[PDB]
Amino acid sequence: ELPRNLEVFNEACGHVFGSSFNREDNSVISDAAAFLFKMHTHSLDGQEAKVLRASEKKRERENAKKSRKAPEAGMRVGRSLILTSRWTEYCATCVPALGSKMKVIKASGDAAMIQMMKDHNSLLRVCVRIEVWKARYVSLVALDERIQTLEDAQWFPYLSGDSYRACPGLVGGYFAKKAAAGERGKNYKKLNQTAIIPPPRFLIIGHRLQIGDQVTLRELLASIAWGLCDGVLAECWSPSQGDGSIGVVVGLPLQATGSCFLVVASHGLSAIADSRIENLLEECIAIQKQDGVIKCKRSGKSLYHCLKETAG
Amino acid sequence: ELPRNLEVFNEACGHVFGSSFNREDNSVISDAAAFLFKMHTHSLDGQEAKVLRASEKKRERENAKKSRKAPEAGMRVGRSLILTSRWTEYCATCVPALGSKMKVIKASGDAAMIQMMKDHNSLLRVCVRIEVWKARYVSLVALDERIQTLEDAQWFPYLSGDSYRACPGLVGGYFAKKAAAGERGKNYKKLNQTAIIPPPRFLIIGHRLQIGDQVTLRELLASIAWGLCDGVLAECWSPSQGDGSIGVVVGLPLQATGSCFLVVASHGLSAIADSRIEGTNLLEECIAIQKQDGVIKCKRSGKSLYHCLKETAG
Amino acid sequence: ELPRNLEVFNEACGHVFGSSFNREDNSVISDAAAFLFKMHTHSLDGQEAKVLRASEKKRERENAKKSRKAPEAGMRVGRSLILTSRWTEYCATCVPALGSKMKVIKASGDAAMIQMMKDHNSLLRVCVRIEVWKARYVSLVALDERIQTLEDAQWFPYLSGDSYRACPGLVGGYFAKKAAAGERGKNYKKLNQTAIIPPPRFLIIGHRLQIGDQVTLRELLASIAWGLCDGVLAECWSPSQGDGSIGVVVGLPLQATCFLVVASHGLSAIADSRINLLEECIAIQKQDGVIKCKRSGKSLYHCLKETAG
Amino acid sequence: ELPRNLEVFNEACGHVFGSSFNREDNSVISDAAAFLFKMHTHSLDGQEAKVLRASEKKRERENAKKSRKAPEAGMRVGRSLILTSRWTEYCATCVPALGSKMKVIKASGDAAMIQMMKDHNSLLRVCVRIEVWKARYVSLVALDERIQTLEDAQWFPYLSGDSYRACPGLVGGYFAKKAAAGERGKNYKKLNQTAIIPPPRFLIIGHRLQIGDQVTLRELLASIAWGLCDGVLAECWSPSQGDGSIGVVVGLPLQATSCFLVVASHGLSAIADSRIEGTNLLEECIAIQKQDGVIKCKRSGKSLYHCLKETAG
Amino acid sequence: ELPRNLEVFNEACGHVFGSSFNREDNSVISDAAAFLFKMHTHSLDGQEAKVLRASEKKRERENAKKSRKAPEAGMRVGRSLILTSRWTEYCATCVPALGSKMKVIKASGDAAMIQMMKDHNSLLRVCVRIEVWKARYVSLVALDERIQTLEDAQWFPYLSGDSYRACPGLVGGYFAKKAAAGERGKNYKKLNQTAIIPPPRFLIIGHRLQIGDQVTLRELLASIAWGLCDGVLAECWSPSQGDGSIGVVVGLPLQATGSCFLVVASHGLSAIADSRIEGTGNTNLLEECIAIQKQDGVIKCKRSGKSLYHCLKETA
Amino acid sequence: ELPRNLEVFNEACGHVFGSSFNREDNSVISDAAAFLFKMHTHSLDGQEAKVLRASEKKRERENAKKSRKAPEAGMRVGRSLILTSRWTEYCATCVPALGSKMKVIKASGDAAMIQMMKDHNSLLRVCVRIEVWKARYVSLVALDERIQTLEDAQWFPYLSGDSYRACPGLVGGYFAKKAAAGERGKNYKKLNQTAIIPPPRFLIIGHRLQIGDQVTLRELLASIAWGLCDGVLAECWSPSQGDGSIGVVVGLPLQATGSCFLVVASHGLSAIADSRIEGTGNTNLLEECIAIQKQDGVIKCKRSGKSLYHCLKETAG
RNA sequence: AAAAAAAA
RNA sequence: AAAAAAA
RNA sequence: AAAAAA
RNA sequence: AAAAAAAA
RNA sequence: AAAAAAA
RNA sequence: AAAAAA
Repeated sequence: ELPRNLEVFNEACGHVFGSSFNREDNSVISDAAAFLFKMHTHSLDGQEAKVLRASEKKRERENAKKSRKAPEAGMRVGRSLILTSRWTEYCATCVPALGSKMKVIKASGDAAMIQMMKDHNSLLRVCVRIEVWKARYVSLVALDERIQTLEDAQWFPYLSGDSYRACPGLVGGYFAKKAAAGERGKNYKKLNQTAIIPPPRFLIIGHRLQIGDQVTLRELLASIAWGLCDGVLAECWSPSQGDGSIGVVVGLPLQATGSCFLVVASHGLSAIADSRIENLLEECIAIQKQDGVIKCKRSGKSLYHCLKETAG
Repeated sequence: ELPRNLEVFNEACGHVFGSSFNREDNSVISDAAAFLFKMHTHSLDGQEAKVLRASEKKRERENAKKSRKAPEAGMRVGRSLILTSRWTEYCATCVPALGSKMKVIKASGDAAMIQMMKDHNSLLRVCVRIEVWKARYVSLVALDERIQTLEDAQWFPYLSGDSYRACPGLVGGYFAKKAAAGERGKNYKKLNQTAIIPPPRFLIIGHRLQIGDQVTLRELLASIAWGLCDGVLAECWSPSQGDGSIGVVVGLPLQATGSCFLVVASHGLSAIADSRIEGTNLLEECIAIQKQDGVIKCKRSGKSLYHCLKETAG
Repeated sequence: ELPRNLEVFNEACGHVFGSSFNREDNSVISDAAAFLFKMHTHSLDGQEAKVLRASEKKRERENAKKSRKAPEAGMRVGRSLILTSRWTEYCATCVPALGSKMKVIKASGDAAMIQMMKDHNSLLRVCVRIEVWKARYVSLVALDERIQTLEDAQWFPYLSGDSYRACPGLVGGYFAKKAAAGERGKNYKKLNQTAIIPPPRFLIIGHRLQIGDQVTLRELLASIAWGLCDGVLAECWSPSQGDGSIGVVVGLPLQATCFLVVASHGLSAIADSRINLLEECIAIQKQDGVIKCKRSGKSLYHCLKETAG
Repeated sequence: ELPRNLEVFNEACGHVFGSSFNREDNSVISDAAAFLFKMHTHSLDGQEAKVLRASEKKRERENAKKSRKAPEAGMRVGRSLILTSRWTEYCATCVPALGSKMKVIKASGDAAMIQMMKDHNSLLRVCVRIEVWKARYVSLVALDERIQTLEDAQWFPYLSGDSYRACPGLVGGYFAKKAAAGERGKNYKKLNQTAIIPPPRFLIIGHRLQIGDQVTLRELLASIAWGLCDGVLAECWSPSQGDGSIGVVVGLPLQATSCFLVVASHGLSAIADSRIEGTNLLEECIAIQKQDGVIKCKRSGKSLYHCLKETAG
Repeated sequence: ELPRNLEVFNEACGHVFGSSFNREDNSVISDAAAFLFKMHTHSLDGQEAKVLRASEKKRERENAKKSRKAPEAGMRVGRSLILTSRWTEYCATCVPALGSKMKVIKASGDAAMIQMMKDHNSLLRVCVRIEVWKARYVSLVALDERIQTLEDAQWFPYLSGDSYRACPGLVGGYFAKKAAAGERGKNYKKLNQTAIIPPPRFLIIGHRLQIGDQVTLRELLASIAWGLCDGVLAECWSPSQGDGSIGVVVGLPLQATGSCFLVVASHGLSAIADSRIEGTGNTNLLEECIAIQKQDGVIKCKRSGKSLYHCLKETA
Repeated sequence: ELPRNLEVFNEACGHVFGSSFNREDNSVISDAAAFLFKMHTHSLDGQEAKVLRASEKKRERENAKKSRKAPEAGMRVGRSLILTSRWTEYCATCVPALGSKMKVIKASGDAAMIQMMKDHNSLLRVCVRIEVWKARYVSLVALDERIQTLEDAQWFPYLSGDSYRACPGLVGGYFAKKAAAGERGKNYKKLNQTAIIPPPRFLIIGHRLQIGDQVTLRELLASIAWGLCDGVLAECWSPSQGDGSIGVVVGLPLQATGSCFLVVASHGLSAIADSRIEGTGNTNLLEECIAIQKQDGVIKCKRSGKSLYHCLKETAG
């Protein structure tokens, strides 16, 4: 009785990869989601060409991609995924045609086309959620070449335009910089670099990440934070008997998705730019435990650096 | 014996919502006020299209709105409001035609048309006041996405153009920023983010917020402030016996709006940013609360009302 | 008896308001000056539309004003100013046509038209001076919502562009800000925010403000300063016998532009040798002589508010 | 008895002002020097228009000056200076023609013309020195609106380009700023902002300012400093018996116009000042050389202008 | 059994330098590598002229270079290298024609030309690795004139345009400054001033720099650092018995590339622009350490604070 | 016996000045060198004007110079230098024509002209070395008004464009400021303010400065430093027996050039902008030392913390 | 502290 | 409190 | 000291 | 930590 | 590690 | 003083 959102993704994965798609390995699920996302975005070889307003270089690249041979059944996409003959039929029948707009489909009134468009949008959202989680997981041990300063580190992950479009609440990069550094409409969403995302093996089955489920330290760290978040977050994971690279979640930080500490001048008071700093290493984070909420002092070192130092 | 301003609002609400309109619920009154504001602004489906100078996208949107089916009797507007069959008549007779200007109505000399225009203006003012109070109430627990820095929070609330037009002194957002960041005429009003707006249940009956009236903490906080104001304002409320989410107002802050203590440099004298400060612990600042006995100075807390509510939630 | 400017203003006000113009009330004089400035600036209804380079939004307003009926005889102006039946003739005769420029009139060579343009310019200057004085007077007991910081106060008063053009040195506002920001030439005049302006009842008569004149505190303060100026300027006033309402002037401020100590002979420089701001003093020139009065450190408006409480 | 410069100045002023020229009033001498500078600079009405490379706006003013009638005999100059009927003859005879250059005169070989040009140059130098002294004297009790920051005060006084040309090392202003910012050759001179300049009544006589001279406090301060200088320099004066108005000079400041920098070299660190290394500014001292000897007087930390203002209040 | 990359370089060096190319001297290998780099980039006299968009001065220089007599067999290039007569044939057959782009070669489908272009590009990469190592080795005792402040010292090595084209990750200078001070594509590589480059006598045989091989202190320091890096890196070397200017590598620094000390704000915490300096107020920079990978394991060694250039000078 | 440069310089000076040219007086050699540098740059009267891209005022100046009669035979130069009647022949022969460029001469292929141009370039280098040495010697007892702050003293000496073209590594001033500010190619040379330049009586002879040479304090200091350089360098001298005016050199400072104290960040460390000042907070510069190399060895001598001009002023009082 | 490039 | 008046 | 010279 | 709209 | 690509 | 002139 899973939601249609995850049912669509499971059906797509089964149809495109057959039995080679393991629903337990996070790398396998992430690779499958990435391939499905690039298929639904008309980015694979032999797919439609993006030549609406393409420049000379972009036009030539799109022409080469369209002319390039499309993937064939038996091709290796990743490390444990093999395409099936049904992938072509799934692409032809499920992937909406390039440039399709939901308004036109709704006006046409075709129930099948509307359902296909809705499923495509849901699949894009799920794929980009998984891809953001995988970007966090990757950055935990191998940062990007662009991240040099806090001005750069404020916009992670550096995903492509389609990734920003699908889940602009979570995605960042260049397009999030463009949006934030510009006019903001009523439907403008803020970049939640630390919004919770269950691990893909949990996501594709709809499980809600919670206390008491078996996961790895890297899994939880790439779930609730990313490479450059503070190291205190590691306290949300506890190794089990014998460790073995598998433990259990002991809590989840509060105030994860949002934050605000401004106090405007009012009734003769003075405005405060930050209630906290109004000691820096003495800051604490609230963790929700089975017993209740507790305060844990920060460590002052990034999760990336802390993991590097604790590697050995 | 209510003023015509509130009488018009009550009559319109009754006509448009039958008995489904509850006058004791703040949320229901806010929903009714918003619906009336959008109806009188020609924003509902099937109403006149705003195509005087609309751009391509705006022209298309207005045409679609005009072609869209208008609301029908029995439609659910919110959670506890149901439109009546009489609503169409009120929309046809009490809503001024699109583009109507009070100057032309007054020149015509039609008493009925002049009265209709005045009633429409008063209804717009009341609805915008209710809208501002509701925005304050919502912001108490859910801050706006666009509020990231003090620069952004200085223009709260972010309401539409009609909202600023009706009550420029209470409405912020883009239009208040445009007005302040530009030429200011004699008839220029300064945004009062802390203007005391009684809860809609009190506003629609003419009751003036004061000491000794039963309200909720969120109600008082929204009426006298919004989410990002300092938490010391919570001192203005006091729970009654048994709490029960209902208490009583024990005071109202002073200096809610307005004087200037600047001293410009002249005749060799140096400029002074503040006459009082002349002579940087910001947490030692105090607010003047007008209690039943008298004015009392209460130290500031340093945490905004939103953060204080979040921390004290549980 | 009177210079050309004051005589022209007196003639204009007498012609336009008849006997309803009181020559001893500052408020009435200010209202008459404002109305005359509006008439001479083509700001009244039924006058020529300003369309030379106006934007369509401005052209709409200009056409609306042109189509609107002109003021009728007997119309109430301000409080106690009533238009005479002959105001239209004065408007048609003494008001140069829209767009008139002194160069074109001089090229024409008509002495009468040149004198008319000179009278128009003098009337504009006098009316703008009266407007500046009235703005100072209003600011004394009415804070400007626009002025919220020292930067805002630096450009007081905020008058129309015509006011700046007539009196660039006495009018601040947006156009003074633009002139200061933009390129500066010989004709650039800095905003003299504290230039002494005699009260309207004195300005029209040609009596320069001095010591001993029987003036009210508020009008004197408006003459020498405005609301946000330091309260110590109140020392320039003294109540007359029996208090009442009108006092006497005992002195005037000595405007000045410095406690610097330049580095020399190995000595380091000093930005301000006295450095407390409250220890500052102002030189008030009285009949006996100049005396240094310690600054009150409080705004003049707030001093007036406290003394009236 | 007198050098060529002072004799030339005395002759010129006597010829131009007759007996109305007082030889013991600093203000009168300053006004006469200013008028002579204007005359020899062709700055008076009816003199040659400066059009060599003038802009049309400047050519308009030059033409207006040329057309304007020249000053008449008996005209009141300053306060107590009256032009003589023979001033026109002196202006025609002793003022070199506009554009005159020493190279051309030397090429001509006329000894009289060479002497005339030399006297003109000396008169210009003397007049500009007197003008600088008068500017210092005025700044003592009259603040300049232009000066608002130490950068502005770094170029006091603000005199004309002719003044800078006559005495580049004593005149500041726009042209001194141009020279400092611009190229600096072997001929470049720095602005000696506090150079000792004897009062005009002494300068024309040739009496070098020294200890014991009966001078007024204001005029002495102008001689050794100007308005914005520190008040400690007032120690260089002493009221005479019975106070009155004229006192005596007891000493003179030292270092009125060295460098203690030590640049980095051979792995050492640069030093901004050898003395300071080891910082309260008010602790500084100035070496006043007196008749008995040099004494270090603690700085007052206050402006000379405001010291006079407070002692006058 | 060397990779194609190093086999191409060995073949080219042999063909162009006969027996005079000694494969055990770092100076000789570096000189031959620079000569081959300037031959394959068409910079020698008598080669094609770079006149696609050349300015007047550049056009004149290229015309003069083209007109200038080309080197002749037996010419001395360096100190211990002499050209052979075959060099003309090699330059004629192996050097891709001026302006030749890999895309056109691949499109033409000619296997020989594709292999030639691949060989030329791999040779450029090897020669530029050699050139960067030589720049480090030189800069241990004779700093560049352009290096004055950390802003200037941050873009070492200052190598020409083709040097940056071949190896963006290691080569710096004007083009690295340009690339970093501009838009950063996805295929953007960060300048790794302390990337580990084996000495050329090791690079042209595939040996990987590790613990327990004999090198010279300057060799090790210019392999893993340069003149203005901190002096503590000398701890990676240990002299052998009798010194003799030949010792051994006793470690290699950790965290050579990819060091990031930021901590972004999150979950109600304040962002930190640098983990180290923040602390509480104790800004002792001389108390920091570097992690060295010894045979036993990782150890932390306190920094010395004096650049390698200055330390080598003082200990000379 | 002597390299090409010094031989050329001696030959040219002997030709121009006859026997009035003293070979052992530094001031005389410096004056003759300055005059020769003026002659070979076409800066003397009666020589070709520089009008290639000259501004109108520059064109007028050059035309006035050209119209001005050239110096006559026997004309005095400096103090004890007198021109010979053969100076015109040398000026006409050995002075390359204005605008001469080595590339054109090489294209001509004339060995005589090529050698003439090479000798001219070497003469310019020697004359500019002597010019910089004399500028230092002047700054030891006569401070410059143009130098007021360390930013101003950072560009000493202020010499004309030719003095920069001939010796970029020693000659500072406006052109060095321009070169440092502008683009820096591979040929860029940094202003070695305290390079070692043997005195003219030694430079023309070619005897490199070393320990044991009999030299006066002032000329030694102008050799290894200038007026505003720290006084500790005076330790490189010692009065000879019986005091007198000439002593001996006991050593020379080390780190004369190429001093860099930066330490870039690396391997997780924090960058430094200067090794010296960092320490722990104590910025006492008076505790710094300079390494003076002597015959016995290198000794670290504590800095005096006072300018050489000031040290010489005090020792002379 | 060798040669070849090469004016505000 | 009366008057005026959109991305 | 002298010689240049908005 | 939902429905609507929508590239260098 | 594979791909693309000068003042 | 006079002349310019959102």
